[PDB]
Amino acid sequence: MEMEKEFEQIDKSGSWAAIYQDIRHEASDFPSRVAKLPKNKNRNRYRDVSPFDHSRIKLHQEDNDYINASLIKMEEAQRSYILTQGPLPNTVGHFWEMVWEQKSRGVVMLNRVMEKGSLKCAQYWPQKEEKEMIFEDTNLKLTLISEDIKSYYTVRQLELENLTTQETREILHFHYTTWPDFGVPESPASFLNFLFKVRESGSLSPEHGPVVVHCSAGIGRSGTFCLADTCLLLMDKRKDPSSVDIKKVLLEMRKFRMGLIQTADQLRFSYLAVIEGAKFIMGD
Repeated sequence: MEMEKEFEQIDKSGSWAAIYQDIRHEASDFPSRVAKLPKNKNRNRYRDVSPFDHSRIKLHQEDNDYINASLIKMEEAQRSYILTQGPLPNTVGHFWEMVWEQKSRGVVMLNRVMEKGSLKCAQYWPQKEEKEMIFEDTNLKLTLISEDIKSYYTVRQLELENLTTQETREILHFHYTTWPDFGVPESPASFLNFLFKVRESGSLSPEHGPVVVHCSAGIGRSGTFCLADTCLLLMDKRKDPSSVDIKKVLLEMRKFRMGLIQTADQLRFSYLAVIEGAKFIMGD
């Protein structure tokens, strides 16, 4: 069923909450034993959001290899993503260790540091060129190289140095700055423009490690970003684009990280974004 007609049907019958609960009921359940060990309690921002054991990213250190981060591997689309929580004051070093070890080229951030009067993640990158950051626990240095502030997003060039070997890599930071504190955007236009800026950067190409994408918990806004990107790529790749079923793609992604798409409003917005984005993919 063409998702645009599926969309109108759900919209007129006002059944988004019912569709979304069906997804919650059918979603995979896998163990998250490492995330729940007592030693890792202060490495999780939210008690109820954990990576599955089978897909968790492991830090390359014998000490404690745990970070709240998951590898989402989309086989048909040939896209991979790492979805993670916003870093905590005590996990900023782990975050940049993961970027280094997984060979990522881009980081996508979908939240502001403060929302609704509370901190939603640590200030984990430098705000001035001349004030670099050193992470002593993981032996990394991070420098702001350039910053381009736009109306709906900011792009930064960062340099990450492994102080142990003195290799350096350029990391691109894509920061969507205008998602509202409550609810979802009224139009998907600025979110789609942002998605295509990330694509155009080369950060998603298979020559690099997986892009790292985060919000506060790493499941809601972050889920919307990867769901829209994967659905649009499949519509480009297949004989028959109308065969792409957004609910089936979402359940496949939920095999790799729990709770992706947190509300029925986020589900509806994901449909809207894919429908409007198709009117570029399909040669409109």
